[PDB]
Amino acid sequence: EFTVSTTEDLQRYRTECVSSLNIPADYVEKFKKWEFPEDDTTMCYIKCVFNKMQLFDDTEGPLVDNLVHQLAHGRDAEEVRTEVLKCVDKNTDNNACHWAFRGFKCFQKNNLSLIKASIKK
Repeated sequence: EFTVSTTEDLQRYRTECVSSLNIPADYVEKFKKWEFPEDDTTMCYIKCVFNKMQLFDDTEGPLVDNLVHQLAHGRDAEEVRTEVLKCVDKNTDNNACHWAFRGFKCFQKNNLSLIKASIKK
């Protein structure tokens, strides 16, 4: 049961993660603008959202198949997969928040986005 997350899913997951992690209001407003400071509050927020999107498991780490489904946005699955796998590492400091964010950073660096406009004809 993997389905891709939309904008609406992300807004929901954001609300859930904000409240469950008691995110201060300064951060909330940044996260609504998709602005992510590299600090521990943000790293657990990102883990939390990825968990809910089924992109990240705290034990297994980044979930490649689901990430490929989410991040392809119509692109060649095989090519998106090889890029994703370059972003996948091990839980070196045993901190799943740090682990999720590291993946996030690599994705953004490689221009893989969770959400992308879709044109349909």
